[PDB]
This record gives sequence, structure tokens and C-alpha cells, in this order.
Amino acid sequence: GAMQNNNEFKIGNRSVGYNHEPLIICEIGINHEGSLKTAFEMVDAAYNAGAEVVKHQTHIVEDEMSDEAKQVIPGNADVSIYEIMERCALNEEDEIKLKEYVESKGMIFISTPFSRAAALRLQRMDIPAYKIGSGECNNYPLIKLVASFGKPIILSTGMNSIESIKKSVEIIREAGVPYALLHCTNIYPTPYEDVRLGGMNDLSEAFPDAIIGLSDHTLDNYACLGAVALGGSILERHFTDRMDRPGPDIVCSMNPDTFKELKQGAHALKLARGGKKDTIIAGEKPTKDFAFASVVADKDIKKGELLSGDNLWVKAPGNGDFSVNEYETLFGKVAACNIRKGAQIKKTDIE
Amino acid sequence: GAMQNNNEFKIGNRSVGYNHEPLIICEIGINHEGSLKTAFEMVDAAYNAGAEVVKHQTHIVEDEMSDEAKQVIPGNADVSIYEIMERCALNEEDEIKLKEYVESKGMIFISTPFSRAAALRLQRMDIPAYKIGSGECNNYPLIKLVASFGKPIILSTGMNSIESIKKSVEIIREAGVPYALLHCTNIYPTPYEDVRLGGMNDLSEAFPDAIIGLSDHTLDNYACLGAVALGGSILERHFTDRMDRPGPDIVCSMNPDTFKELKQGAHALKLARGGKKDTIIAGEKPTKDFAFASVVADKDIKKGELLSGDNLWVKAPGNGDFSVNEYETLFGKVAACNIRKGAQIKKTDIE
Ligand SMILES: [Mn+2]
Ligand SMILES: [Mn+2]
Repeated sequence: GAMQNNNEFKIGNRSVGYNHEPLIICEIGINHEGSLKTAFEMVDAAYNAGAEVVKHQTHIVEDEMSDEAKQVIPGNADVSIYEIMERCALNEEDEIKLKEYVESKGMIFISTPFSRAAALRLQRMDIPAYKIGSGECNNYPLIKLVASFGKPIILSTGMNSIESIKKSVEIIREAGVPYALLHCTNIYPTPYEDVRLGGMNDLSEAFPDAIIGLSDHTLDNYACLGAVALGGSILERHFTDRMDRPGPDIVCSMNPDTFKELKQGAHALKLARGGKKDTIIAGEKPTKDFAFASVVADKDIKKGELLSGDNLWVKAPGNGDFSVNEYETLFGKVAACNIRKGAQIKKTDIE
Repeated sequence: GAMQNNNEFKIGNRSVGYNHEPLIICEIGINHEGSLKTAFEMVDAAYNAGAEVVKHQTHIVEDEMSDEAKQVIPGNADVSIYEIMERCALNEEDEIKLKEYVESKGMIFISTPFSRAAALRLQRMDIPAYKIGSGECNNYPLIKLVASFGKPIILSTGMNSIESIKKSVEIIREAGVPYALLHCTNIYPTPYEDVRLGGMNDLSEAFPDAIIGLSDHTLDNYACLGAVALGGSILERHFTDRMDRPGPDIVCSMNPDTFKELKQGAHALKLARGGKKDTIIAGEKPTKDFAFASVVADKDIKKGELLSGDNLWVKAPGNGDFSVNEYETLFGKVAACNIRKGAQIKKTDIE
């Protein structure tokens, strides 16, 4: 039940929450490999595919990592995280041009700051909402800074327990900004078996004021579609204009075609999800009228004979005086006239 | 939580339940339009597509409907239900040949009896499990007969409230047979908005011993995929060898290609569904090691100076002596030596 709720906030003019259309975040991330030309090509592909939001990563290497980062390699690469981020990072001027380009296509630009310096850059740019990546979910000092900007926060929760996340949510609530929690697994790519969609329920139950979604790094749309069925309001996958691009995140990115498929599926499952079993569906009425059973004579019954389980049965359609629900209530009734085998039992057939 | 359970039973050698691979029932139904040749063509298409189960409908018109049925038209047709069933019904000899053909392809044959006579025919054939359609979900006399055969029952629950279904489940439990409940909406085709996947949860909560699934009549796989994400164990769609076939149910049927897509998606979502947020994923360890923050000097600190929020900050990677969680614990500590701006704070750097 927890995920079926009225929680909502706006990112600019776009309302997100269970009662709204799911929102797909196209995470270009570092997929541009440091090139504004490639980034624009990817923004073009997102726009033409029907995207509403393009998300960036804001990398200021000096403030985001210490020299130790030069000695440590990610699971999906063979060089240091420092080398990757130095290679892919857009400087401030280029990132400002990227935000302008995204907005010139009528889409929303948001980003993930990976540092204090990055957070401050985005505040100067006045972005409408902040994403906090799973690597920074336990970075309470950074979250406190970002929350002070007064914009909604979308918090990815991979690599963190509910217990760890509580401290971040406390900081966010204290700042008085609305927020979303995205369930996430940070393996690039993520196997289906590690997704644990049930994590979304767990988050929603622990944090009843949270908007809930999924950030994903599997190779396809199945996990995100499943998330929508569960009640997810925000979906995030990395995004590329084409799958032959180089880069460590390309492998789990969606492309224009698969984005379009996700948007279509998300809409269908937004419509199909939730609701209640007992809700009466007007469209079924012709089916109920022909398919439901009425009580019929199973033998010729003479006037004055007793109705029973031996001489009554039930058959479609549902327009007879007695429904199958009343079948046993007729036992012991007296035939008021001769009753023909196969005929519906009428109220006038009994005394 | 209700749908995440250990409930199970077998249909022949095939185990069904939340902890098993989802089972897709290929409901040929009346799609053969009364022709054994067409029925065999459809069985061939199901086999070659990878189907495990072919489901029939067993129609003995005299016992399933009274003469009133000649005056009533289904929502998805323009002739009487009587005319449709008389046209499509396979006689006993032909239905026996159909069961043999399905089994000769190594698939399981089950069927839905729409009458007492049909139920008795299937008992003579010794089918491994019985399906009860939504039109018969409130046909308590028929359910009592079928349950007496001692085989598992798969009960569709469209057009019926939880209250109505309780009476059928009582009968089933009394007979001592295991059972599944399929959530269902009986409009042909069903709009996404009428699916109400939440109905599955409602059933599971009301009937905690039930295996739970979805029977569907939408135009595509989205609803069934959503059902798998929720914990569904049995999926049913009508099945045709090709979509250009005539017949009132063809429109919402899956074909070989879309069956294959559903089977693939059902497997992915069987893997991805459920689980817990706090579960530790071994594969994320390299990400945690590079991405998590450690405490660093934010200024040159001279020996004897106090550590504080002004001269400390936090940065990746996660191999420093102090985690971001310990950031505030260092406030007021005394520098045991000169500490260089940007360096990780070490245990030997404090008194
Ligand atoms: Mn990511
Ligand atoms: Mn059906």
C-alpha cells in the first residue's frame, strides 16, 4: 500500500508522484566523453525521442576526489576514477552552454553534483531540482549543502541501508524541501537478479512522505517497467544517441528507440497499476449478463412436486428469476405448475 | 507483502508459485473456430514458440446454456452467445484428439469447463488441473463438482467481488485441493485503465494460501509483465498462430512472437522482483570503494590547531582512516602534526 499515495512535488512545471505520469530522466551523465559536440548530439537524440528531462553529472575533479582517487579503478573500467572524470568533465562554461541547449529544446535540465564546488556551480545556474547519486547518499555534509538551496531533491539510494538513508532524509526534511527516493543498484551493468524491485516498497514504508522511483543500470527496460507497475513515479537510465559510442556507462544506456519503448510502457502501466479488486467495471456488464448462471429445471417437474438438487441445475445466461446464488434456497419449494426440463425457474413456478 | 510467499502446487510435473518460474497459459479457447485443423495449427505455433501449457475451452452447449442464450449477444460480437458456442464447440472425439496432440508436443493440456457435462468429460480425460473462467467464478454448484475431482483449480475472478470469491474458495478448501486465483477483467479487449493490477494484492491479502496471477484481455504484454513484477505466478492470454484469423477473441490474443516476448520478460522480472532494500550486493563493492567519501583537510592545518568544520571536508574515495560518517566526530581534535590541504585525515594526524 505504501507506494500508492498522494505524495507529489514539481520540477519546474512538471508534477511528479504516484498520481502523475511517470517521469523518465535521460541521464547523459559522462556519456559525452568530455565533448560538448557529442553532448549536443545526445541532447538532440533525447529531444527527438520525446524526452522531458536531460540529467547531467557535474564534475569538478579537485573538489570531488583526493589524490587517492588516482590509484583506484571502478568495476566497469580499467583506469582510475580520477582519469575517467578528468577526461569526461565539462568545465563551467561548457556546462552552462549544455543547460541552455537542453532548455532551448523545451526540456528540463537537472544535474548530479559530485562535490561542494559542483553544487555551488549548479546553484549559480539555478537548476530546478538536484539529483544526489548513490555514491553521495551517505555524504551528509554535501546533502546538507544541497538541501540548503531550497529545491526538490531526488536521492538515489544504492549501496545504502534504510538506516543510512534516514540520516539523509532527516537533513532534507529539516531544510523543508520535497524529495524523491530512487531505489538503485550500482553495478554497471546490473544483473536482473540484483535489482530487488521490492526495495521500492521498503523505502516507501520507511519514508511515507517520499516520492518513490527507480534508477537503473540493467541492459534493458524490464526493471523500469516493473518499477512502474509497483507504483514508481521517476525512472532513470543512462542515455546515449547510439549504442556504438565509447564510454564505461554506454553498455547500460537506453537509446532513442528504447527510450520511446519505455515511455510507451510507462504510460500503459501508469494506467494499469494499482486500483482495487472490488471496483465495478461498467464495460463488463454485457459479459455478466450473458455469462452468469440462472436456475433451470434439470428434469420435467410435475405440479405439486418438490424442487431439489436432483431436479434443478444452473446454466447461463443471467436473466432468470433465480441466480445461482439462490439455487439452494429453492430446495423444498413446491412446483405451482408443470415445469419443463431445461426451462429457467420462474417466480410463478413456485408456491 | 502478501504476494511474496511460499505457496505452491504442481500441474503435472510443473511447479507454480512465487518461488517458481512464472507459467504462461496459452489459451487457444475458441480461436480454432470449431476446426481441429486450425486448433492443431495453433498448437504447433505454441509449441514452436516455447509454450509449456495449452488451455482449451470445453463447450457442451446444451448443458452450459438454456434457450435464453439464443437471445443474448456478447459485448465483442454481433450474434448470440449460443450461435458462437455452437459454431466453435469441439465434440468429445475431437477434443480428445486435441489433448493427445498437445501432449504429443510435450506440452500440458488443461481446459475450462463451462458446464457440468464439460467437467465430467474432462474428468474422463483425466486432465492435471482445471481452470474455472470468470463467468463461472460464482457458479458454486459447478465449482463444487470440479473440486470433487481432486485436481488443482485455477480460478479466474473477473466480475466478482472478494465477498463472492470467498464462497468459491471455501468450496475449494473443503475439497482439499490447492488453488490459484487469477485477477481478471472480462472486456474483450480490456483498456489499460480497467486492469487494476492492485487487485492481485487484494486477492493475496484476502486469501493467503492462494497462488496468485493474472488472466488478461488487453491488446499487449504490458499488463502481464506488470503482474510478474508484482509477484504473479501464472499469466494467461488468449493465443493464436496468427493475428489475421477470424474470431471474437483474436483481437486480444498473443501470437508466437509476442508469447516469446512475454516469456522473456516474465523471466527477467521473476529475477528482478521482490527482495529487500538492505540486502548487500557483492558486485557493488568496487563502486563503494571508489565512490564513498573520506575526511580530508580543507586547509593547511598547523600542529596544535583544532580540527573543525572550517578546516575539514569530505571527498572520494573511501579508503581514508575517517569516513564521512565520522566527519563531525573529528571537530575539536588536535592536529598532532602539520596537515596538508587536500590530504586525507589519518589517525596519526590527531592527538
Ligand atoms: Mn547511474
Ligand atoms: Mn479469456
